[PDB]
Amino acid sequence: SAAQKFVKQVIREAFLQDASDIHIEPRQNDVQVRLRIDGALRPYSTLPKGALNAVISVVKIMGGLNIAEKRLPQDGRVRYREGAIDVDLRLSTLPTVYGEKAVMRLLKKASDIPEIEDLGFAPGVFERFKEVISKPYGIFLITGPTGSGKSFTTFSILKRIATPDKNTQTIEDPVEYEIPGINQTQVNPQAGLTFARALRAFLRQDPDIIMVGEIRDSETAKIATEAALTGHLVIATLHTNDAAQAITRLDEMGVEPFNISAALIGVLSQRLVRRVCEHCKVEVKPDPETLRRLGLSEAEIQGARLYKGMGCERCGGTGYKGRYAIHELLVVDDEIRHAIVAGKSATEIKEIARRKGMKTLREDGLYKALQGITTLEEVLARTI
Amino acid sequence: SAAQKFVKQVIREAFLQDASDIHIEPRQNDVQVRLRIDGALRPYSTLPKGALNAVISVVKIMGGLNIAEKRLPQDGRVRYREGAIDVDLRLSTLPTVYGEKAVMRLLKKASDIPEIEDLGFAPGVFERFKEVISKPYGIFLITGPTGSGKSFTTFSILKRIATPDKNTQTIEDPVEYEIPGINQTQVNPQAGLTFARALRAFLRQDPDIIMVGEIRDSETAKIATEAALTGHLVIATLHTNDAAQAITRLDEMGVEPFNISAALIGVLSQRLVRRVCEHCKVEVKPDPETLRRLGLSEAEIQGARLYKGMGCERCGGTGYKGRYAIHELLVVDDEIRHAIVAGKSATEIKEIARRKGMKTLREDGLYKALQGITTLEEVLARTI
Amino acid sequence: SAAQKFVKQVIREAFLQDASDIHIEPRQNDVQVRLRIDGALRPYSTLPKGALNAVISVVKIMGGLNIAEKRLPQDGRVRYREGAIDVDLRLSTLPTVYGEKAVMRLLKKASDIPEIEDLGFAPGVFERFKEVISKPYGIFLITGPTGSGKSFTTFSILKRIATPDKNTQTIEDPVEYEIPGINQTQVNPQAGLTFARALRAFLRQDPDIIMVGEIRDSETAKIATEAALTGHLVIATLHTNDAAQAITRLDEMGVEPFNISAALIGVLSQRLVRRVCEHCKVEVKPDPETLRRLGLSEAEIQGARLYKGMGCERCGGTGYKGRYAIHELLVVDDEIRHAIVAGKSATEIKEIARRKGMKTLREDGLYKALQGITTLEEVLARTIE
Amino acid sequence: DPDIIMVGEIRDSETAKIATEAALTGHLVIATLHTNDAAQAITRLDEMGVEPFNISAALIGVLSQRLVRRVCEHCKVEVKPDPETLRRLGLSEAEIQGARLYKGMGCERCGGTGYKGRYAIHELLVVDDEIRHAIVAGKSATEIKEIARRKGMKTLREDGLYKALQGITTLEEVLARTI
Repeated sequence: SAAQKFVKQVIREAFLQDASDIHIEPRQNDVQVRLRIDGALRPYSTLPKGALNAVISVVKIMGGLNIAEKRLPQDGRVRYREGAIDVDLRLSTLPTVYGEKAVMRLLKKASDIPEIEDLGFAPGVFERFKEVISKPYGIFLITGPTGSGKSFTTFSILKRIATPDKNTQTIEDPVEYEIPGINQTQVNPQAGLTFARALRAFLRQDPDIIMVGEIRDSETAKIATEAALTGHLVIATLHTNDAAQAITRLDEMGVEPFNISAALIGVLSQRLVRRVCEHCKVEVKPDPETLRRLGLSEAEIQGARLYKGMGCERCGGTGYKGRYAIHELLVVDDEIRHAIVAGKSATEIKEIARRKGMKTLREDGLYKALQGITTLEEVLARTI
Repeated sequence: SAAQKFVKQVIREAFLQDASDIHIEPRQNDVQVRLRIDGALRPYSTLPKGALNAVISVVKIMGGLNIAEKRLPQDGRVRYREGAIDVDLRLSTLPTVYGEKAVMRLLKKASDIPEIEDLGFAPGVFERFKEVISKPYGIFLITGPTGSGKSFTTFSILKRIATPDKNTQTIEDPVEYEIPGINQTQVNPQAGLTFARALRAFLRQDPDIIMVGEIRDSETAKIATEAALTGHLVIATLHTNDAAQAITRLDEMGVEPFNISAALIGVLSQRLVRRVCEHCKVEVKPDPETLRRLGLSEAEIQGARLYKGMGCERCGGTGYKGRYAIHELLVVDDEIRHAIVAGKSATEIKEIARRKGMKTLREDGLYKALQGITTLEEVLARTI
Repeated sequence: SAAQKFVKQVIREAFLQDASDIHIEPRQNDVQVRLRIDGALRPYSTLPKGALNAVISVVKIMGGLNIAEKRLPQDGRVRYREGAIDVDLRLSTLPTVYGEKAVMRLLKKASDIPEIEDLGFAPGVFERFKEVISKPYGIFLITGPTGSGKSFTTFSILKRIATPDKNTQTIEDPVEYEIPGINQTQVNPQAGLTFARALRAFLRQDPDIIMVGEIRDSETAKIATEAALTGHLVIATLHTNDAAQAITRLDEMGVEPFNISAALIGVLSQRLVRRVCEHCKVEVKPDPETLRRLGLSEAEIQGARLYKGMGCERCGGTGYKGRYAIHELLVVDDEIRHAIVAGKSATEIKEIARRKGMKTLREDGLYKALQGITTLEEVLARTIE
Repeated sequence: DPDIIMVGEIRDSETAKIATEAALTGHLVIATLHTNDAAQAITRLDEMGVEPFNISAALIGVLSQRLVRRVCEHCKVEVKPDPETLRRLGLSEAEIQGARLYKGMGCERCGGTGYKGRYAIHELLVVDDEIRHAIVAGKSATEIKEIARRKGMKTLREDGLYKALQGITTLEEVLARTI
């Protein structure tokens, strides 16, 4: 039963190695253990096959799960105590043929969230970001997958808006960060505690500020928007292919455009692209046609270079140390506010914003590759 | 558990400041106790995080909830009418990164009862209000905020029809919205006297007029409606914010649609949207697609301009000049009674009245926005 | 021993003949013994009811089932080895008037899983296929009728990404495709662990890759793809007679159409037609009744050729041997994603998809039959007509 | 691991529910359905309380041969079918209008019944995607049968009535078979 302690080491190290998640998972003889370093699970160690049930006992005990329910999966709130952690970690266990799988999404701290600028918001792009989060109320749409960086933006906004004078309350599946000035709540749509339910719970906590981990049901958008419309500042996320689509998407989702318009101040498209570690960065030259389409033109193409995440100790072995986000910012002026209610397509909205000086995910991903931040490997893999 | 010391310094100040809520915040080392006042927080007292947990149990105690269960969210409400303390507390807890937030929402002092014309309903609504009360039987259902809408306005209906010569009674817990000429009941769910039980007497006593302060039981919803079936004037408060919603909800309560449909004669709503300066107004597009999606009369879809303040020494500071009363009257005819059974949507059931000139919150609101008094955004903020 | 020889040798042959499952099907003297060859049971042997008791008991003894109870249903799991075989088995029984029935499922190991390059794509579409499944997140939807070979395709991609280094996680019933080091969840619906409960846990179990070996539970489809909708890499097994239809099927399974337009990277509708056994692959046909029903291209009619499963023993007496998957690949580009975000039907998606290169399921089969793998007759059976 | 699944008698809700689950994973659930009409057999799972997700994934088609008293062909009495009877039934036009009933008057080939023993009325319902929607929606036996029936497809009602309308059976009997 060695993992009664080993797991705690996994959990501890997941924080120390800058992982977002803790995983202890079995093999035929031993158990594969990984930390989600810079967004990807890495081979931390292994532990004895039988020890996997000890692992389970650790993760179940710390979060109050029925220690005996190794027959079906359960989840909870880990009052986790080891090293750097004094965190309600986001616990789950699941029975597997070689012993039950043990997981804790890390409940990271405010210090683990890159700023609303740091993520890579180009001057004009950032100005628009600020226009939105500086309002006393309204909605900010952010969009992409887990690993889109939307979490970083969303909770970096909290770092920039969740103050002592604002009742910040978040809605997250599960809570990813531990931030001051805020009451950050754990959400589970599979249990019926969807973001729509959590949004009602949120409003009953009488907030000034809201963060929403995912807009999925029409209601998650609509009630996050209601919060804005009850005088709150609302920051919320979707999974679309652009900023423009976040508006189009809320219309596609049946989120009444008049509520989108009532609150919407602006929209951020977002994607993480892995960031090349300076201890492994390798210069390579990109293709002119790809580059034309990505927004370079001839002179930049002649001098264009990409930087590859070749691999080093300082990148967790991923080739990249951390990730940066690709950013596209739309401000809802009246041409756009019209576009919201008119049900305009993502192309229509994006092109208006580009006319106004907005850079797209495609142009930004590229620029970051050219800059020495990433490569048109990761960019392309993680962009539109 | 004191804990309560900090909370109590706050129930003192929060009630004294006419706060919207008392916030026991599950923070990193501590617990903030904050005051949401005039729409936003200011901090007042601080507990240790150990005391957070103590308070989570305290508010669960006040509602008779499972106080031992410090990890899972629960709710209810309590009659906090102890002199200086004269606001009900909405009980809610919600689990975060450091334990549940403990909430004592201030269920704002009744602010008693308006004489319904006082609402400032557009003429096509008010005169029809008068028309609805000219047929004093069945259900006259009203929505809106505690202290500025719920029983505030359903009792306004009573004030206009429930004369001393009518057997009129209400159900409240505690009684706050008071009308001379009328009986007002305190519900004692603790005794087993839930609002359903209170209603069982209202039905059994054969009144001319029945009032439900909060339709808060399957049996409450059912009984109020059963009484209405026979023609009792069952005026009732439905703790939601829109007449259109109120028209179909009792079916969700398990109430037979026979009695619901047979019962209704009209449903009202009211809102506080924020006004603008007018003098220092900012032209904002009354976008017709917004307005069309809303289902507004063309008089408002096309016949319009919105105005926003600049935030603005004549507003403020959100760009709006204080609270603006917006109203609705969904007059119920035979076709509406068919719609109740059908379960027509809030937009549709609302749209029907709007197209008759009966300005709904959505029209009376948006109308007022479209007239340049407020913005469609603030009205949509509330006419969601 | 007589009991060991039947079980060990039928199992050894079950795998050699490409069965998916071994069946001992009770009869009043004699029990039909069949192998689920190419997706359907075939005459391996027969067995006496005396052997139902001895052999069904062996299945039960192996499985961990109750060897006496002719009045209750059963299920379990073992590891099996003899001759050329070292592959796990799923064991189950059900009381029968003839003596209790038994099945031993061939729980193919990871070493039995094909590559992404074995999915039959022509150069253009293959390069795109590769580009699609090589992505770090999103769903690659693998679809088709029961008897489609979906677990190979499903696991060929899992395998691509199934390194113990990464948190690869898949739901099995019971576990078969090991590679240890990747999570191999074993459902237990009696406890509450259905495939949906399992995936519910997969989301809560935050692996890098979410896989469903068999979506028997429609909620499993919802959740597996939900994992993609949320940003995980997803590979999963779902019914479809048209890849465009598969996209619509995701919408029908509760997978949000809106997030699908971002999360779906590719769709593949498959089906098995029986391979003409390589040991008796006689050049015959294409047949005019078959051609008429199918709509075969002249390129395929007058150049490409069919074969007849004349008879080769390891075919179970039919002449057909080996599952032949057909691969209708739909690359999910902007037209498809728009059709998806718009919530479009199989027809609407298919038509834009067709214009964008979606050779259909029926057509891919026609081509492949004539490439000398199967018979168009089999192509008829699994599609039209 | 069925290719083909059978129920000797689907006698209850757990059985209907599970039989339908049994079909869901792609197996041919052939079954004794406690019914007298093929289209009725299709709708029935909803009626049984079968969880509808199983119903949607399960149904492919229905077989009938329900017997009618066979008209005594050799003393068959001309009876006009009512073409409205036939239309209302939903038959394929020719089998409405050119159609003619008979009834036996009693005979050396039927005795005091008017019918020459019995006739098995034919039917094949086929559940395509539109029928799938109809089943889940709770559509009637007449509607499901009427649809499958087109293109001259025989049903307990169309074949039945069709043969009734030749003088093999009486529309009456057929209608009793397909009410």
